This record gives sequence, C-alpha cells and structure tokens, in this order.
Amino acid sequence: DEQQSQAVAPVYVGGFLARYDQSPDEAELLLPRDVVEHWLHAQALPLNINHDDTAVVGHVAAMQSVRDGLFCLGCVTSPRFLEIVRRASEKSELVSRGPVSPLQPDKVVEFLSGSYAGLSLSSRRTTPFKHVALCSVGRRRGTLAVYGRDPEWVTQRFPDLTAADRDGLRAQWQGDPFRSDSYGLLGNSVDALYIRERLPKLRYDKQLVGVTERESYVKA
Amino acid sequence: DEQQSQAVAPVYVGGFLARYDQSPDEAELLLPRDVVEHWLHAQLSVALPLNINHDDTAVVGHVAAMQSVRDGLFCLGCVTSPRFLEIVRRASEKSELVSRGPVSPLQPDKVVEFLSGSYAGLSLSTPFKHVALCSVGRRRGTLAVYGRDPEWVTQRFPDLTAADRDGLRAQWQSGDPFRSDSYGLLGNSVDALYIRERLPKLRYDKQLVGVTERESYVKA
Ligand SMILES: *[C@@](O)(C(=O)N[C@H](CC)c1ccccc1)[C@H](C)NC(=O)[C@H](CC(=O)N(C)C)NC(=O)[C@@H](NC(=O)[C@@H](NC(=O)CCCCCN)C(C)(C)C)C(C)(C)C
Repeated sequence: DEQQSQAVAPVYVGGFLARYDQSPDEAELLLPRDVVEHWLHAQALPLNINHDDTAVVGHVAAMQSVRDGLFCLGCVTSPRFLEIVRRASEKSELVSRGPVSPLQPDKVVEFLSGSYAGLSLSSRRTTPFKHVALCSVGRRRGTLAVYGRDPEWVTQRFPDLTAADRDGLRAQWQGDPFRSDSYGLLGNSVDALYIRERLPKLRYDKQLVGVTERESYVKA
Repeated sequence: DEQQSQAVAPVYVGGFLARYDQSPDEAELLLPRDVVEHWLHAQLSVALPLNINHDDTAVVGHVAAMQSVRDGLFCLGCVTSPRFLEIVRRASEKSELVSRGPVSPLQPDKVVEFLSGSYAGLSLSTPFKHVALCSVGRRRGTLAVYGRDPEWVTQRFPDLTAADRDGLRAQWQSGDPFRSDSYGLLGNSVDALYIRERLPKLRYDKQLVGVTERESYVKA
C-alpha cells in the first residue's frame, strides 16, 4: 500500500525524564542531578506503554544529563503496536484534524502525541534505570513526550538543548518485543481518563520546556 | 468461563438527556420544557438507537424508554451488542481503574465499570435521531449510569419519583447493530483525552444529579 508502509515506519520520541529545577509532587519522585550522572556513568533500556512490561514498543536510544535535567531519546519500533496505532489513528477525529500550519500530516505520529504525551522513567531510589514508559502524563513535570520521524528533528524541539547536547546524543542513536493487543491498549485508555490535572499538567510541561506545539506534533 | 458469559449480559443506562434547570453555556442545542413533550408525543414509536459518540457504525443497542419529568428529559437505554460488549469486556480485563473495583458494598462488574469510566455522559442527537454514549456531554447533567437492573439505575437518581419510575418502567417492559471495532473505540479514545475540563465537568453533573450523595458505579 506504500503509504501503509511509510506510516508503520519507526517513530522517535524525545523529552526529559526529570527536570532538575523541579520539586517532585512526592518524595519518591526525587531524582537529583548528582544521582543521575553517577547512575548514567554506571548503567539497552526498554521502551513500553504505561510501564506494562507486556507492552514494549521499542527501546531507549539515548540518555543524557543536560542542564535543566535528564533527557532521553526513545525509538518506537514494534510493527504490531505500530499497526494498531495506524488502525486507531484512522478513526480519531483528533488525528483527522491534522497538525499546525507548515507541518505535514502523520497520523501514526499525531496519534501517539495525543495518546502518550508524557514520559515516565522506571527507577530504584544492577541497572537503576529499569525502563522508560510512554504515558498520557508523566508524574514528574516537564516530561512532555515529543514524537517525530527524524530523531534529529525531535531533539531540535527543545530550546534548552545545545549543539553540544545533540552531539553527545547523536553519538548514541547512531524482533517485535510487543506482547499486548488493541484491547489492552483500550483498557489502558480508561485509566488515562481519570488522572487528575492531566491536560493542565501537560500544558504546564510544554511551557516549561518550550515546545510551542506550533513546531511539533504536541496535542496539549 | 461462565462469568465471561455473565459479563456479556445486557447492560442498562439512564440519566438526563437534558436539564431544564440548566442554560447551555453554548446555546445552539436548546431543550425548553414544552419542546420535548410536544416532540416525544408524536406519530407505536420507532426504535431509537444508541451509539458510541454518534458513530452510526458503533451501535450498541437502543434507548428503552424516555420520559418528561421534574427537572428535565430522562431516558433509560439498553446496551445489547454482543460484539460491542465482547470488546468492552476484554478491554476491562486490561484496566487498572476497573481492577480496583467499585465502592463500599457494591459488587464488582468490570463490563459495567469500564462503560462507566468510558462513557460517563449521555448525548441526544423525528427530531430525536438517537441517544449516544460518549465520554461526556456538552449539555450538563448528562452523567450516564450503568447497571444490570433498570429499576436499580433509576434508583440512582434522587430527582426521580415513584411516579416517574412508573412511566419509565411501563415503557421498557434485528441482529448485531455494531459495525465498528476495538481500533474504532481506541481511535475515539484520544479524542476524549482532549475534551477540555472533562472530570471537573463530570464531577459537576454528579452533584447536579445527586449521584454523589449515593453509591453507584460512577468513576468520576
Ligand atoms: C511516571 O511518570 C508514571 O508512572 N506515570 C504514570 C502514567 C500512567 C502516571 C501515574 C499516576 C498518575 C499519572 C501518571 C512516573 C515518574 N514513574 C513511576 O511512577 C514509576 C512506575 C513504575 O516503575 N512502575 C509502576 C513499575 N515508579 C518508579 O520508577 C519507582 N521505582 C520503584 O518503586 C522501584 N522500587 C525499588 O527499586 C525498590 C522497591 C522496594 C519494594 C519492597 N522491597 C521499582 C523496582 C518498582 C521500579 C520510583 C523510582 C518512583 C520509586
């Protein structure tokens, strides 16, 4: 179908796992710069959906401790998951509405942006970093997830990131591990509809990291 | 086995398809008393359909009865689609929210609970084309209530009276109309995530109807 093949091509996601200049909503969420660097120094991390270990869609391509926090670049690859995503997008009035001004329509990308707008990192206090999860909203703030086809392009979606930053990241990115089904994704969709302060929180995150959404596929 | 057949049993729902004591913060619609009365009373009366968010290819059943009452229009529909229910039941097995179950002495009912969190609201589309189950309604006091026994659900709403229940009750006493699929509902899923102030709205209709000061399956 050609098209049905462009869609199901890998999709990168990027964003902060934690923003240093931000005090967690809970003590457990404490993750200071000092800890991060020591950890990264030691400890490929899995990329799943809502922490469900039975819904791994790809892997983490890069982790980096920049200035304002910890930043990762993940890659979605699971053709099983991507297909479903392609199927669902086809029936989303949001996706159908298209993206902002000069950006070209990418249903599978847009749908994930609308669906898992945040990034949640599984940690401990071998390998303190368990995995990264795409979710409707991170528990930490500034964890907006940004989806795009070009990894270079998703990185350029964050002002705080410097040329030096992308250097260290580029020097990182350069079968189907999924195990759930659409029914599963569906069930997860309701849990998402009852998270308090979601959209407000998502918006707060945008402003916090500069993703105007008039430059990305962010839907909040 | 066995219970899965019990869950895939028909489900009832009801609520105000309009609140007379309410002014649409968005005119357009308009429900004024004399209207409906004049409108319901017309033409027995042909089967009104029930669909997910107006998707004529996502029919789940029919409205079983409607009645003009003390504070607005109130309808009790019946969700029957063996195909629709089957999905909702597999999705339910994969929902943390549903996993946590109901309150105080209410027994668990995944299928009911899933619908409860997914289509908290009722929407009215002969003038009355169809009633639709959706994540929320533009017209306030649209909060939907799922139950296995109609009388039970009616019993959830205080404003109602034996009198009212009389008429309603007097009312509810082919093939699989559903045409959509899990991807379809999934697709509608994100669209829902973007309705501004869904919960705060939802919570409102909860007290606006008194269902807060009682026990139900409402997840709001
Ligand atoms: C993340 O943003 C998130 O969970 N978001 C979700 C999206 C649905 C969300 C939740 C509520 C409201 C809105 C959104 C958030 C930053 N991450 C977590 O909360 C994360 C979840 C997780 O990993 N799982 C659910 C598996 N939690 C953690 O990473 C925590 N890690 C642990 O608790 C680890 N525990 C230990 O290392 C010792 C446990 C000792 C037990 C007794 N022996 C572990 C093994 C469970 C990963 C914290 C790092 C936050 C503590």
